[PDB]
Amino acid sequence: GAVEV
Amino acid sequence: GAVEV
Amino acid sequence: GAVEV
Amino acid sequence: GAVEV
Amino acid sequence: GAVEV
Amino acid sequence: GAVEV
Amino acid sequence: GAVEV
Amino acid sequence: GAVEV
Amino acid sequence: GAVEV
Amino acid sequence: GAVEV
Amino acid sequence: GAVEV
Amino acid sequence: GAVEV
Amino acid sequence: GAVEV
Amino acid sequence: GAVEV
Amino acid sequence: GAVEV
Amino acid sequence: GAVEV
Amino acid sequence: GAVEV
Amino acid sequence: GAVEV
Amino acid sequence: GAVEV
Amino acid sequence: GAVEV
Amino acid sequence: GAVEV
Amino acid sequence: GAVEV
Amino acid sequence: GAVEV
Amino acid sequence: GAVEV
Amino acid sequence: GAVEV
Amino acid sequence: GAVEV
Amino acid sequence: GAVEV
Amino acid sequence: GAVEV
Amino acid sequence: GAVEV
Amino acid sequence: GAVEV
Amino acid sequence: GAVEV
Amino acid sequence: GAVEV
Amino acid sequence: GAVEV
Amino acid sequence: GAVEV
Amino acid sequence: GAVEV
Amino acid sequence: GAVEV
Amino acid sequence: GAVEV
Amino acid sequence: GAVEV
Amino acid sequence: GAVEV
Amino acid sequence: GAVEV
Amino acid sequence: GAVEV
Amino acid sequence: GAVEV
Ligand SMILES: *C(=O)Cc1ccc(-c2ccc(-c3ccc(CC(*)=O)cc3)s2)cc1
Ligand SMILES: *C(=O)Cc1ccc(-c2ccc(-c3ccc(CC(*)=O)cc3)s2)cc1
Ligand SMILES: *C(=O)Cc1ccc(-c2ccc(-c3ccc(CC(*)=O)cc3)s2)cc1
Ligand SMILES: *C(=O)Cc1ccc(-c2ccc(-c3ccc(CC(*)=O)cc3)s2)cc1
Ligand SMILES: *C(=O)Cc1ccc(-c2ccc(-c3ccc(CC(*)=O)cc3)s2)cc1
Ligand SMILES: *C(=O)Cc1ccc(-c2ccc(-c3ccc(CC(*)=O)cc3)s2)cc1
Ligand SMILES: *C(=O)Cc1ccc(-c2ccc(-c3ccc(CC(*)=O)cc3)s2)cc1
Ligand SMILES: *C(=O)Cc1ccc(-c2ccc(-c3ccc(CC(*)=O)cc3)s2)cc1
Ligand SMILES: *C(=O)Cc1ccc(-c2ccc(-c3ccc(CC(*)=O)cc3)s2)cc1
Ligand SMILES: *C(=O)Cc1ccc(-c2ccc(-c3ccc(CC(*)=O)cc3)s2)cc1
Ligand SMILES: *C(=O)Cc1ccc(-c2ccc(-c3ccc(CC(*)=O)cc3)s2)cc1
Ligand SMILES: *C(=O)Cc1ccc(-c2ccc(-c3ccc(CC(*)=O)cc3)s2)cc1
Ligand SMILES: *C(=O)Cc1ccc(-c2ccc(-c3ccc(CC(*)=O)cc3)s2)cc1
Ligand SMILES: *C(=O)Cc1ccc(-c2ccc(-c3ccc(CC(*)=O)cc3)s2)cc1
Ligand SMILES: *C(=O)Cc1ccc(-c2ccc(-c3ccc(CC(*)=O)cc3)s2)cc1
Ligand SMILES: *C(=O)Cc1ccc(-c2ccc(-c3ccc(CC(*)=O)cc3)s2)cc1
Ligand SMILES: *C(=O)Cc1ccc(-c2ccc(-c3ccc(CC(*)=O)cc3)s2)cc1
Ligand SMILES: *C(=O)Cc1ccc(-c2ccc(-c3ccc(CC(*)=O)cc3)s2)cc1
Ligand SMILES: *C(=O)Cc1ccc(-c2ccc(-c3ccc(CC(*)=O)cc3)s2)cc1
Ligand SMILES: *C(=O)Cc1ccc(-c2ccc(-c3ccc(CC(*)=O)cc3)s2)cc1
Ligand SMILES: *C(=O)Cc1ccc(-c2ccc(-c3ccc(CC(*)=O)cc3)s2)cc1
Ligand SMILES: *C(=O)Cc1ccc(-c2ccc(-c3ccc(CC(*)=O)cc3)s2)cc1
Ligand SMILES: *C(=O)Cc1ccc(-c2ccc(-c3ccc(CC(*)=O)cc3)s2)cc1
Ligand SMILES: *C(=O)Cc1ccc(-c2ccc(-c3ccc(CC(*)=O)cc3)s2)cc1
Ligand SMILES: *C(=O)Cc1ccc(-c2ccc(-c3ccc(CC(*)=O)cc3)s2)cc1
Ligand SMILES: *C(=O)Cc1ccc(-c2ccc(-c3ccc(CC(*)=O)cc3)s2)cc1
Ligand SMILES: *C(=O)Cc1ccc(-c2ccc(-c3ccc(CC(*)=O)cc3)s2)cc1
Repeated sequence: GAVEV
Repeated sequence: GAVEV
Repeated sequence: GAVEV
Repeated sequence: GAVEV
Repeated sequence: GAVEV
Repeated sequence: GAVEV
Repeated sequence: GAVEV
Repeated sequence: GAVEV
Repeated sequence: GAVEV
Repeated sequence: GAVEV
Repeated sequence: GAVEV
Repeated sequence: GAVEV
Repeated sequence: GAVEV
Repeated sequence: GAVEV
Repeated sequence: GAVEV
Repeated sequence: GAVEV
Repeated sequence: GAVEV
Repeated sequence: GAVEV
Repeated sequence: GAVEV
Repeated sequence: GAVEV
Repeated sequence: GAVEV
Repeated sequence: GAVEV
Repeated sequence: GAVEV
Repeated sequence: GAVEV
Repeated sequence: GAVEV
Repeated sequence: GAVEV
Repeated sequence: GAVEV
Repeated sequence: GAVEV
Repeated sequence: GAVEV
Repeated sequence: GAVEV
Repeated sequence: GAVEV
Repeated sequence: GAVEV
Repeated sequence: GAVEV
Repeated sequence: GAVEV
Repeated sequence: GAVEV
Repeated sequence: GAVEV
Repeated sequence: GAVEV
Repeated sequence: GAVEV
Repeated sequence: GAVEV
Repeated sequence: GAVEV
Repeated sequence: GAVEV
Repeated sequence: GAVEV
């Protein structure tokens, strides 16, 4: 539950 | 979750 | 969740 | 959740 | 939730 | 979140 | 959130 | 939130 | 919130 | 998150 | 239920 | 997350 | 339920 | 439930 | 995560 | 999970 | 998991 | 549940 | 796991 | 559940 | 569950 | 017709 | 017709 | 028709 | 038609 | 439809 | 429809 | 659709 | 579809 | 449809 | 589809 | 469809 | 038609 | 599909 | 479809 | 499919 | 049609 | 399909 | 498929 | 059709 | 399909 | 398949 672009 | 399109 | 389109 | 279009 | 169009 | 199309 | 189209 | 079209 | 079109 | 198409 | 842009 | 197409 | 852009 | 871009 | 196509 | 498309 | 497409 | 690009 | 496509 | 690119 | 490129 | 966003 | 995003 | 993103 | 991303 | 995208 | 996008 | 572009 | 581009 | 993408 | 590009 | 991608 | 990514 | 490119 | 990719 | 490229 | 990635 | 890849 | 390249 | 990657 | 790869 | 390359 973590996407940092 | 983390969904990026 | 996190949804980005 | 978080929805971004 | 958070909806942004 | 759910996205239909 | 839900998005239909 | 829900968005229909 | 709901948005119909 | 789920994305349908 | 959080979207900050 | 799940993505259908 | 978190999207920060 | 986290997407930071 | 699962991706269908 | 983390889904990026 | 971590899915990147 | 982690993708950082 | 870690899936990269 | 970790992909860092 | 680890791919770093 | 079409839908944008 | 088409859908964008 | 088509879907983008 | 087609799907992109 | 014809899509010029 | 023809879409010029 | 038919685009005469 | 048919594009006359 | 014809897609010019 | 048929593209006359 | 013809896809020019 | 086709799917990209 | 048929591309006349 | 014909795909020009 | 048939590409006339 | 085809799938890319 | 014909794929030009 | 048939490519006329 | 084909699959790439 | 014919694949030109 | 048949490539006329
Ligand atoms: C009880 O109160 C303690 C406790 C511990 C953990 C949880 C969680 C439920 C779901 C979690 C989670 C969501 C997303 C992500 C990032 C993407 O996968 C990680 C973990 S933690 C609830 C209660
Ligand atoms: C009691 O407090 C223990 C507990 C732990 C976790 C949960 C959850 C229920 C649903 C969860 C969830 C929903 C969506 C997402 C977004 C993408 O995956 C993550 C986690 S955690 C309930 C009770
Ligand atoms: C009691 O307090 C334990 C508990 C823990 C979690 C929950 C949840 C119910 C629904 C949840 C949820 C909904 C949407 C999202 C957005 C994307 O996933 C995340 C989590 S948590 C209820 C009771
Ligand atoms: C009692 O207090 C425990 C508890 C915990 C959570 C809930 C929830 C019910 C609905 C929730 C929710 C709705 C929408 C969103 C937006 C996107 O997901 C998130 C969470 S939490 C009720 C009782
Ligand atoms: C009692 O107090 C425990 C409890 C907890 C949560 C709720 C909720 C009912 C509806 C909720 C909700 C509605 C809309 C949104 C917006 C997007 O999701 C979020 C949460 S919380 C009731 C009782
Ligand atoms: C009882 O009184 C304690 C309690 C705890 C939590 C809740 C909640 C219900 C819904 C919640 C929620 C809505 C939106 C978001 C952001 C987007 O998902 C997060 C949590 S908290 C009610 C009562
Ligand atoms: C009881 O009162 C304690 C408690 C704990 C947690 C909750 C929650 C329900 C839903 C939650 C949630 C919503 C959105 C997000 C971000 C996107 O997924 C995270 C968590 S917390 C309610 C009561
Ligand atoms: C009880 O009150 C303790 C407790 C612990 C955890 C939760 C949660 C439910 C859902 C959670 C969650 C939502 C989104 C994310 C980010 C994306 O996946 C992580 C965790 S925490 C509720 C109550
Ligand atoms: C009690 O607190 C122990 C516990 C631990 C974990 C959970 C979870 C339920 C759902 C989870 C989850 C949902 C979505 C994602 C996003 C991608 O995978 C990650 C994790 S954790 C509940 C209770
Ligand atoms: C109790 O607290 C022990 C425990 C440990 C782990 C879990 C989990 C349930 C679901 C998990 C998970 C979901 C999605 C992903 C994303 C990709 O894989 C990772 C992990 S952990 C529940 C209870
Ligand atoms: C109790 O705390 C011991 C324990 C240990 C591990 C787990 C897990 C459940 C699911 C796991 C997992 C899901 C997805 C991925 C992504 C790719 O593989 C990794 C690990 S760990 C539960 C309880
Ligand atoms: C109990 O509370 C202790 C405990 C220990 C470990 C876990 C985990 C469940 C799933 C985990 C996990 C998810 C993703 C990854 C990266 C990709 O595979 C590694 C581990 S840890 C829960 C509770
Ligand atoms: C109990 O709380 C101690 C404990 C120890 C280990 C775990 C794990 C479950 C899954 C793990 C894992 C996920 C991904 C990777 C990288 C790719 O394979 C390594 C390990 S650790 C949970 C609880
Ligand atoms: C029984 O199947 C009746 C039937 C047949 C075909 C259809 C169609 C719905 C949408 C179609 C379409 C839209 C756009 C394009 C390309 C753009 O011009 C091709 C086809 S055919 C509905 C009911
Ligand atoms: C039985 O299926 C009756 C029937 C057949 C076709 C349709 C259609 C609905 C929408 C159509 C369409 C819209 C746009 C385009 C491209 C733009 O000009 C092609 C087709 S056909 C409805 C009922
Ligand atoms: C029963 O299935 C007979 C039948 C056949 C085809 C259709 C069509 C639906 C949409 C069509 C279309 C619209 C536009 C264009 C070019 C763009 O302007 C091509 C095709 S044909 C309905 C019923
Ligand atoms: C029963 O299946 C008979 C039948 C055959 C074909 C169709 C069609 C649906 C959509 C068609 C189409 C639309 C546009 C174009 C070029 C673009 O403008 C080609 C084909 S044919 C319906 C019923
Ligand atoms: C029985 O199967 C009736 C039938 C046959 C065919 C279809 C179609 C729906 C959509 C079609 C289509 C759209 C676009 C294109 C390329 C763009 O022009 C080709 C075909 S055919 C529906 C019902
Ligand atoms: C029963 O299966 C008979 C049948 C055969 C073929 C079809 C078709 C559906 C879509 C078709 C198509 C649309 C566009 C193009 C070129 C692009 O514009 C080629 C083919 S044919 C339906 C029923
Ligand atoms: C029984 O199978 C009826 C039938 C036959 C064929 C189809 C089709 C649906 C979509 C088709 C298609 C779309 C695009 C293209 C290339 C682009 O023009 C080829 C075929 S055929 C539906 C029902
Ligand atoms: C029963 O299976 C008879 C049958 C045979 C073939 C088809 C077709 C579905 C899609 C077709 C197609 C569309 C476009 C093109 C070139 C591109 O525009 C070639 C083939 S044929 C349906 C039923
Ligand atoms: C029984 O099998 C009826 C039938 C036969 C064939 C099909 C097809 C669905 C999609 C097809 C297709 C699409 C694209 C291409 C290349 C691009 O033009 C070739 C074939 S045939 C459906 C039902
Ligand atoms: C029963 O199996 C009879 C039959 C035979 C062949 C087919 C076909 C499905 C798709 C076909 C196709 C589409 C496009 C092209 C060239 C590209 O445009 C070649 C073949 S034939 C369906 C039923
Ligand atoms: C019984 O098997 C009916 C049948 C026969 C053949 C098919 C096909 C589905 C897709 C096909 C195809 C697509 C593309 C290409 C190359 C590109 O043009 C060749 C074949 S044939 C479905 C049902
Ligand atoms: C029963 O098995 C009879 C039969 C035989 C062959 C087929 C075919 C499926 C796909 C075919 C094909 C499509 C395209 C091309 C050239 C490219 O455009 C060659 C072959 S034939 C279906 C049923
Ligand atoms: C019984 O077996 C019916 C049958 C026969 C053949 C097929 C086929 C599915 C896909 C085929 C194919 C696609 C591409 C190519 C080369 C490109 O043009 C050759 C064959 S044949 C399905 C059902
Ligand atoms: C029963 O087995 C009869 C039969 C025989 C052969 C086939 C075929 C499936 C795919 C074929 C094919 C497609 C394309 C090409 C050249 C490329 O475009 C050659 C062969 S034949 C199905 C059923």
